[PDB]
Amino acid sequence: SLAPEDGSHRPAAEPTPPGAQPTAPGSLKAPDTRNEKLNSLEDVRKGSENYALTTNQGVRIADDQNSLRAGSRGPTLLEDFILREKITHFDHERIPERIVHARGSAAHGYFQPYKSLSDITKADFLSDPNKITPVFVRFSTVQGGAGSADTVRDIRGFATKFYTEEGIFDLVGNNTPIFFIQDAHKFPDFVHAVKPEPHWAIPQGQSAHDTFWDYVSLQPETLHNVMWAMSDRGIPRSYRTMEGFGCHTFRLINAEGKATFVRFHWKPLAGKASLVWDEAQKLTGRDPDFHRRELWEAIEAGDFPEYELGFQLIPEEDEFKFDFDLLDPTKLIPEELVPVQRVGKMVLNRNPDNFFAENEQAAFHPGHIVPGLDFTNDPLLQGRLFSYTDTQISRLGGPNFHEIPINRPTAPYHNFQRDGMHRMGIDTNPANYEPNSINDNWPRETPPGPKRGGFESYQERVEGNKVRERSPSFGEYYSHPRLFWLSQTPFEQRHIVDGFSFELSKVVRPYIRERVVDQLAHIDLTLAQAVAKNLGIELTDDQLNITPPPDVNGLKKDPSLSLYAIPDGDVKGRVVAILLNDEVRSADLLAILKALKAKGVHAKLLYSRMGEVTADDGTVLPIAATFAGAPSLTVDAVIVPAGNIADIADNGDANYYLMEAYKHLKPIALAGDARKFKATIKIADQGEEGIVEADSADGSFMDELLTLMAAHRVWSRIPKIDKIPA
Amino acid sequence: SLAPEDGSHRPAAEPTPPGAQPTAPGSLKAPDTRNEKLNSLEDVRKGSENYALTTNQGVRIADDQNSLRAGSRGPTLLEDFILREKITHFDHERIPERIVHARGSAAHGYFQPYKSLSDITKADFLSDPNKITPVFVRFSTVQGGAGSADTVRDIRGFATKFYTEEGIFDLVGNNTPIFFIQDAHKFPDFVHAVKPEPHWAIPQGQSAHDTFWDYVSLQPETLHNVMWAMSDRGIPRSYRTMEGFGCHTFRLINAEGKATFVRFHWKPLAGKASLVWDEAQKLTGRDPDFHRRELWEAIEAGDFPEYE
Amino acid sequence: SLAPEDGSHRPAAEPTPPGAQPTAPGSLKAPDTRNEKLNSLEDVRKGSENYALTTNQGVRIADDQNSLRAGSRGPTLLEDFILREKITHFDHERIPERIVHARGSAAHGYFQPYKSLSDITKADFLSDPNKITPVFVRFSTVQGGAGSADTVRDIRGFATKFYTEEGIFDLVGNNTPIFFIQDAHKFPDFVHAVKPEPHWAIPQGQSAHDTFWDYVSLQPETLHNVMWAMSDRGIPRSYRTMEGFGCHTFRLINAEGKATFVRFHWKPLAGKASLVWDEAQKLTGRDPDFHRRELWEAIEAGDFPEYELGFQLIPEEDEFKFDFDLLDPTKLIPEELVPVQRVGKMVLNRNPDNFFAENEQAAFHPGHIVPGLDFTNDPLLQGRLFSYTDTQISRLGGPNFHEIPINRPTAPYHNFQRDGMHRMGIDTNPANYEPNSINDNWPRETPPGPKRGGFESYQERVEGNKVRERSPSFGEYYSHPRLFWLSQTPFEQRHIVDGFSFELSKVVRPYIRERVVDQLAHIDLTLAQAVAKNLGIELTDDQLNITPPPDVNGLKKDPSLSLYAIPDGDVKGRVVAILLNDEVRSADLLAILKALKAKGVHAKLLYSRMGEVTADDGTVLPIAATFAGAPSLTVDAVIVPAGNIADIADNGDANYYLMEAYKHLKPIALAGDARKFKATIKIADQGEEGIVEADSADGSFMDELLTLMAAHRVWSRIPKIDKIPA
Amino acid sequence: ISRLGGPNFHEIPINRPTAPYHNFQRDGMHRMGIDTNPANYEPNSINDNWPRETPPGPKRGGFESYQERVEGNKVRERSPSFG
Ligand code: HDE
Ligand code: HDE
Ligand code: HDD
Ligand SMILES: [S]
Ligand SMILES: [S]
Ligand SMILES: [S]
Repeated sequence: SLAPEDGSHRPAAEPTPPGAQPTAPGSLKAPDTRNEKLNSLEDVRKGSENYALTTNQGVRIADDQNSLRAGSRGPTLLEDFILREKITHFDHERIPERIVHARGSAAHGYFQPYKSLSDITKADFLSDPNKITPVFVRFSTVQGGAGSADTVRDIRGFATKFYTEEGIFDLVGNNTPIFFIQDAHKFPDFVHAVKPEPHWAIPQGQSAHDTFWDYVSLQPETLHNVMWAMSDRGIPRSYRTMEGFGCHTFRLINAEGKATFVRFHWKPLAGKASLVWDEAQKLTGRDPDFHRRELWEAIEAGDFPEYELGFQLIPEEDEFKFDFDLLDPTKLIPEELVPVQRVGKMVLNRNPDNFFAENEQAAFHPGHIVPGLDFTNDPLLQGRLFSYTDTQISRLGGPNFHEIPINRPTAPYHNFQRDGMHRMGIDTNPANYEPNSINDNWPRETPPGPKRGGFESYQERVEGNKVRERSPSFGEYYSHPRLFWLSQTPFEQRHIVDGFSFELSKVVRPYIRERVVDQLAHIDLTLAQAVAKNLGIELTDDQLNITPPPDVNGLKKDPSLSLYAIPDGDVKGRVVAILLNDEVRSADLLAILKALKAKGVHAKLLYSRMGEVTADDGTVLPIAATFAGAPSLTVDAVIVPAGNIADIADNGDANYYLMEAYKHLKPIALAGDARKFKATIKIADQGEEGIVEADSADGSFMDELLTLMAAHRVWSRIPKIDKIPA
Repeated sequence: SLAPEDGSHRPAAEPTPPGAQPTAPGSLKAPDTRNEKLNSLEDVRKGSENYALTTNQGVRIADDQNSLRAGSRGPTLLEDFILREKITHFDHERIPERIVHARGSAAHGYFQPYKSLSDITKADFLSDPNKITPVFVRFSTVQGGAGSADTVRDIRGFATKFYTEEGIFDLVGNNTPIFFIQDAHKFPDFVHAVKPEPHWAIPQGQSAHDTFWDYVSLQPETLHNVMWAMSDRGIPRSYRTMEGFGCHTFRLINAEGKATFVRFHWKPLAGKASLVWDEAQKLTGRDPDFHRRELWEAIEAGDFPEYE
Repeated sequence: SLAPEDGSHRPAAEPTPPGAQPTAPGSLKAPDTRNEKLNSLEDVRKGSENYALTTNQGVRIADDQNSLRAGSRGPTLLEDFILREKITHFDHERIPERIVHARGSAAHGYFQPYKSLSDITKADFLSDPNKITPVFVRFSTVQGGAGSADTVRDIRGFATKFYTEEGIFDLVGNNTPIFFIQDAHKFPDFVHAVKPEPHWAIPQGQSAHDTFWDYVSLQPETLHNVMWAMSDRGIPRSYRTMEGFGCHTFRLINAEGKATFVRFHWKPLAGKASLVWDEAQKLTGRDPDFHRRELWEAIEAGDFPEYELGFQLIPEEDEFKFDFDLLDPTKLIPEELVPVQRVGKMVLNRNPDNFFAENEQAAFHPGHIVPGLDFTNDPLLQGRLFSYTDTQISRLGGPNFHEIPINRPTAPYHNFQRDGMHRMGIDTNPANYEPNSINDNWPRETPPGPKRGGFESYQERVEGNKVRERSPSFGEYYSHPRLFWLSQTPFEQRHIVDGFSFELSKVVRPYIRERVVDQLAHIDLTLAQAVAKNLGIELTDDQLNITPPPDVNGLKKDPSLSLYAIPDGDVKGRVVAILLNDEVRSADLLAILKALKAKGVHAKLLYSRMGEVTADDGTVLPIAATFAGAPSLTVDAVIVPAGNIADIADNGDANYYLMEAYKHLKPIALAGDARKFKATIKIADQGEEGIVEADSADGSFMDELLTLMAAHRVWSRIPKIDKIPA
Repeated sequence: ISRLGGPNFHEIPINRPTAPYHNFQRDGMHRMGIDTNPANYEPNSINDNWPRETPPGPKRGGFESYQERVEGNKVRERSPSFG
């Protein structure tokens, strides 16, 4: 029952490209990668090699294959305490999943600022470009359960736990700059509306159902984040290729006591990229773990996810200077009006060891701030502060959740709190209250000040009556959806139309669809008309005459709202499928792999069976996967080298591979007789932008292919894909 | 008044084919379908129409659109107990999912024997062809979570709760007549091997990964149920078109004290039918709720699932 | 600084007698004490001196006196995360108490065997006289809640966690050798019956109510342990002065595979000693924490509780050699038939740091055995095996209760169990199953063997049908109660009579008293008639004529069953009240204290107020407590030195002090004019045995008093007490 | 939430209101009430928005907080009047 003699059961502890080695726990894959938080977990990491198998009480087990029974065909006996411990632990493995964001994928890393920000914040982690802060980041979807699929259409969560010298700061953000609703009190209504419906618990991972669109049609405040969800922002290529936002106006407080309003951003250094809907939807079935896997493999490969933290800063005196309210979380601050100032870089460079212990039990909460930061009266943020501490009592079993290893501060913590379920810390303090004389009042309060001081709230002025009332300034719902729509490229606009059209077609009650198209007519008539046409709805004369909402402080558009209007592609970490034949032209493959390696682009070698094939020069080529086993959905581009093309020319799966990739706007490159496949995707002899072709793969051929990949997808192909049956 | 005037928001309370009407809670869709268990649940069913919105303490809520704050742009106050009750209940909605068979779809129905089986068993529910026993049945996959997809390749669970006059009898079976392993002490090894692997929690709803096949390779006792799972048995068209089995030899005991060994079977009256792999896998993406949906809509149409 | 300038807030970190210093956490009181288990808890100990006060997230708090509000008289804001974290933790401090034995007191210590027992067991902890095994021991009552009183009449638990090199071994015993019932299926019935009655939840800490005596009257199997409970065994003086027993036959298994039957014993090296009923009852009012306090103070003083472990050993071939069944846990094995072999010594030498973390969270379970031990078919032990694992899932929050620090093995533990609530260990094993090849099958099973082998059950032969049936061999109920009764002294018999009589008088339904009296008539007529007389019940002619049960294997008594038949007194750690006056004779007091010191006996100096008084010769005498404040219930003897007796001669409290101690059979010593107090307890001029008196407090005055203390109480005094109004 | 096991402690019999209670809260450990409402959110059209909010009034109205005037800065400070 043992390891192969050749050692092939164990992954090399060195960076390796995706699929080259089995994946492994981070501490075993990359044992030399360290940071302060990682090292602090060593008290709880448990190895295994050369140790005896035991009960949890440390009793060695002789036979872990059988229950104790009276004769070898007799009843199992109650005194089998080894059986009952083992089965009891198994019977109690699951804990409640997160109410929202249950599906998520996490890694360790570090952050450092580019320069001291002491002029605007006294936060210690932003104070010195050479002070490194460990982080643990979890990316998530929102609606689906922990076992739902990754590449759904949904908002994404992006939560960073900063283990600072002055306490834990959690920046708990999402991949769009707003939310669907204005006041925390409605959160259970909105979440119930988008979640599976209560009678039958359908659908999983999808807003495409009657209750979501019912809520939206009745609550126009939602329309801004709906526009974002219906765009390709709803279906990112990778957690490495989406933006992060902190969602609310918070405050930075400097040593002098000055408050600046701030909104937080994460800029992906790998660039912004998304799937297209047919690809995303099909990929939920071909690999529901695609984003989790891609994140883990990028880190094992050394393509560490990097993000730049950025702040929009608004002086306190400018609070009212926009035509929207700064505290309204359904409103974004356009970068044309307030630029993002670069602040630092975050690098994720190690996977966890055990997903349950580190990912599933991690608790992030936006109320976990540190001196130098503060809140605002954003009425969504305000209610969040209640929820993230409350929910842990059931999810994590009690108030000692900060003692779960992933959650522990690396900064000291000492206070007079005691007891609670599964209390780990054994307090020696004679006193469990203050003020005390019997321990000379330790641990002691600390005055606020420039560094290492106690937390004091910014003394914001409050004047008003106790009311349950929405601010009149929040009562505008259409201008930001319009700004978003107008900032998208024409192909991005088409994809938004198609997203709404697809979703509303699954709404069973036709009046709901009508009411949504009526809302759309208040944003933009062209959008409204294009969705109506797809639903067989005709706009009324009144709907045709609805005045468009006002520009946002004079803006007709803001290109920073588009995924693609300003090129920002980075190919490093992307992946190509190489379709093999049984006699590959080795000269072609040599050139292909050389050019890919030079740009840090990975390759997977595919064939019609597993095992090996041999190239024209005798090189034995191991096969990563079959055409069907690793579909074009999972790669960025497809290359077909020359050789014995007859071997695959008539293979339905190989032909389909190219039809799917073509339909999904991916670059395709065909060398030598591989150009015979031009017939399957109807490319004219003259060729076509987005199809690289030549007698052989070479300098010029790979440069062209790599240029295409830098632009992500071949948007000019869109008119040609209606026709292809794929 | 937000409902449309034409009343098209509300499904007809009569049998209707899949897609014809929105789906609904069973007591609304089919109020006149009753059995002893369904009737006994009436003490806890809560309606809604014509009732005022309240806290859990029965206090009417005037504004369910806003938190209480000091000024309409000011901070939310701690004394907002309506907000806090509502968000507290939300924050604690979830309970642990089942360790296995977390993904499952269920319905109410009834059982009746063809004839008295008193010669072989004194079980009251099998004593009289005119004795009707309410059931509640839950069909499931095995490996994936509660939010995993329906049409994966996996074993299916088929659990029937019989509410008999002499106590609950649960027949907790699967859609193949055997299991992977021989001794319960190995159950956590086997389940850990098939479940998502522990470093990264991949893959969901799939035995197609190293640790499952490593365990199979070292434990040849598994090969029988593996054969079943690799066949199209692993990818049923519908819970209505798969077989059920009680897995073990049990005993029947009659009034005279005689024991007879028994294995239990369910025969689908709709016939046996399965998908093909490419179809099943693609379907987990196009509709991960396909079997849950099909079961609910068959029942709403009158195509009641029947099993012998 | 809040601490006083003179440092009197901090207890001396050295052994001090009870009352001399405030008590402290063990690691602060006795930092130099250590053992392997205490060392291994260091990673979770939290200090406090010189640290800042923080949130659990490590954020320094500036003001720990106020909530955050909108103006200093305004409403509290939801954004006050520091308030909600602190109040959240408080709100969830409590965990379920233990179903039974909820009230208990615990200490750390160590165990060492006198010689290797490898000829009879391969248990590692017993294999070498140099092997020292850390322990943690919790003593308890059974019925009352965690906040009930110590000196109730009840069975006591005595549970020892041995942290061995081959696993945790928990020896979960009580202070009597048997239990009330035979089969574990009845445990919830018996426990419900003794516990507070379900309509009104009365009475706490008492079996003196209808449902207990109903159950007993209907289940004569209970009578044996009821005899023990009704004797002074049910009201021990101290956890240090009671016996411990393992309750069941277990097995020892040597390296050759030979099984020997064993029953486990603890012998108190401080000797056997119990209160009397009136004293124990009043003491639950005057100090409901008396045994907890006594234990903690003994350890702080260096009077470490010490116990000798002993084994009764029965060869397998002697299973059926007795008049009773070895597996019947209502039957004791008389030491006259099977002597206790001494095995080793345990010493308890360090208090915990935090009572909740170490005591309340500790989990003991008799299924926790190690290679070299095994179970038997005792049907009470059999069902115990199920309960002690199960109960922790709610009490301690889930299946990772072995990760709570006090419960952790010091031995290695490695296995394939994963997850569960509060999971601390982060497993790096690529495998969570076996057999596996991907980690070369580690951690691996270990064959059984002579040392460091895997656990294998002893291959006992099982033969019979599947039945729910009591063995006919267990159907004898009276001979062991009779042997117990006959083995007691006449004063111990009187106290049994009075225990039944007092308990049955609290039973409201008379027929239940009558039914119990009928049971007693089956044990011993003298016993039965004496209890009947106290209840106004007359035994029938049939009752008068019940043949007594047989002797047990020819024995008509066994003096080891008596607390006092065979003297085993030890005065070290006992306490004397010294009653002061405003002008004490300093030469009496010097002599008193000098002799008490030489025998390790403590003293408390008592007066009518606090502060100090001054001796005839100007010596300043500090007062520990007032007469009312430290009643005679709390001491073992009373001494009144000479001097200004007139000062206290008419003090009600001072007089009553001597009356109460006199009533409770305690030694009393009077010097010089303190002899005037002889009037208040009605002592004749020639004196009486148990009252020491002389012109001055020496020559042989303190030897006399110390001799009386060594015999614990003045049993001869019993006839004279009924005439005293106290 | 720890003492009584979860957020449905109002369904424990002694705690239950005798007044009606209806709302859009769902699930939680040991959930007794089986809701038949097609909607679990408001505003909804699919159940004509029931159960519905009630304006405050002299009898049988919804709860509205007294509109006390609040003026001051966000402070952690004891009122001098308490000293
Ligand atoms: C024969 C049909 C069958 C077999 C052989 C097994 N399962 Fe099932 N199972 C649980 C434990 C368990 C063990 C210990 C073993 C072999 C030792 C089996 N299973 C094999 C469980 C963890 O206790 C379980 C999880 C949730 C629960 O309540 O019990 C469990 C579930 C389960 C279901 C689902 C019932 C439902 O709630 O829908 C079914 C149909 C099976 N098992 C069948 C089954
Ligand atoms: C012989 C010493 C003895 C005996 C015979 C029993 N108890 Fe104890 N007990 C639990 C259950 C249980 C059962 C099922 C039986 C016979 C069927 C006994 N008891 C008799 C328990 C409910 O599982 C218990 C409650 C908390 C816990 O973890 O286990 C339990 C407690 C207990 C203690 C307390 C240990 C401690 O934490 O101090 C002791 C000394 C005993 N039992 C002794 C005992
Ligand atoms: C008042 C309710 C509420 C509101 C209005 C929001 N959240 Fe939230 N959020 C929760 C209440 C909550 C929660 C219920 O407390 C969750 C799930 C359980 C968890 O610990 O927190 C959570 C989880 C959660 C997570 C997952 C963190 C993780 O990986 O564990 C993210 C990323 C966000 N939220 C992001 C957002 C964003 C960008 C919001 C827009 C501003 C937002 N949430 C509003
Ligand atoms: S947000
Ligand atoms: S089975
Ligand atoms: S016992």
